Amino acid sequence: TLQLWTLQLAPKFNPYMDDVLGSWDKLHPEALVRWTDLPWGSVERKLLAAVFARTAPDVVNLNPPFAANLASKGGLTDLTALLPPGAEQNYLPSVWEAARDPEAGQIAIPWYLTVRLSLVNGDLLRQAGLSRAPRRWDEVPAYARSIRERTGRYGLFVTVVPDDSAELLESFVQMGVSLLDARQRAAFNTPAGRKAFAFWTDLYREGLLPREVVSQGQRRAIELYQSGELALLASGAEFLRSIQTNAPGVAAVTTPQPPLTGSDGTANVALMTLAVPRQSQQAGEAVELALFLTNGTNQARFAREARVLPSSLEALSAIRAELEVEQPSNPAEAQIRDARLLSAETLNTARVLVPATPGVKRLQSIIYTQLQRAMLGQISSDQAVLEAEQQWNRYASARWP
Ligand SMILES: [Zn+2]
Ligand SMILES: [Zn+2]
Repeated sequence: TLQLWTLQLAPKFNPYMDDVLGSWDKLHPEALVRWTDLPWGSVERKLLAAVFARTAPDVVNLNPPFAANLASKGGLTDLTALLPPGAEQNYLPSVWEAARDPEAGQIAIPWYLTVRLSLVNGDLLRQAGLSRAPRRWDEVPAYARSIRERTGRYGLFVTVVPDDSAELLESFVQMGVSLLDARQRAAFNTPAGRKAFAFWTDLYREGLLPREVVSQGQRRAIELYQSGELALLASGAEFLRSIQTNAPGVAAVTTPQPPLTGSDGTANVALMTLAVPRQSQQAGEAVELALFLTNGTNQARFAREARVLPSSLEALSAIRAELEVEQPSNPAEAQIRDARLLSAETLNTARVLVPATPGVKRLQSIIYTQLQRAMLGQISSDQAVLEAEQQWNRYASARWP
């Protein structure tokens, strides 16, 4: 009677669903969960089948910028009225607020989150003559020079594909660029924004970035790092554990380090939420399922198995204490432990730089497109800024007259 969709969920996290949905099913025999999985490659296939059956999920996972986009078309329920009293106080406030669309309300409930680190290939680093690894975007151009010229490998990968990861968009925010103002108008036509556009335009033209950044998404950065062809990757403990079995030695060479952060030192948080579509006649039961999946006990389980961080304050403090007591023996276990502590301790100064803001996902595709043209030599960086501003304000003028 309850439809649960997990969108683009790694198949490694599958045995957990059977363990939690097992708990829910014995706890609620009269409201069993029909789990539908939509991993990469079968998303279009599955969604379209659901369109042709006029069926929708009661609970589904989304990232904040994506939820706000779907909330703009009236597809998500505002949960503030369906929540029991005291629920919001179980979650990290900064994270709970990030799942709040300023124009639609609480459209989702926080689930797990990940503070991605800088996984540094210490081998390529020494091949280039370096001892430290960069920690502020200012230090990146020179680092990218050393790696590329003195070792023939690329120093970093950040996609510029309009519809993929926002890591690049996040870097703008870290470098002090404000994307939208109060009236939902463009706010990046500023000295800080022109520096950001040029920063990436220059890195690509200079040849210090892989040519594929404009044609392939962040999944190629993971392929390149596994191949020993990338010096730095933005990820964390769970991926690091996959390397220890797939392509080890690249793991024996990797060391987790604090993430590339702006001059204000705030790293990024990647938030996964749960939302309840408005076309649901069990919205109250759906919210009960979402609050169950995201309670302290289940979050603490998941944070361990998936090596992520929970949004529950209770589970968070439990994970921390479970790490401060951890005393590993293998140097691999200490590598994984070192990464989870880094993300945990970095969480204090970390924020969701791209929250559930309406139009921001659309703005991302506008910025990446004109940025592509800039780094491909068609236009300038200062010209890409203006063209992106004009093109966005043209849209905002009709969406928010
Ligand atoms: Zn509200
Ligand atoms: Zn991607």
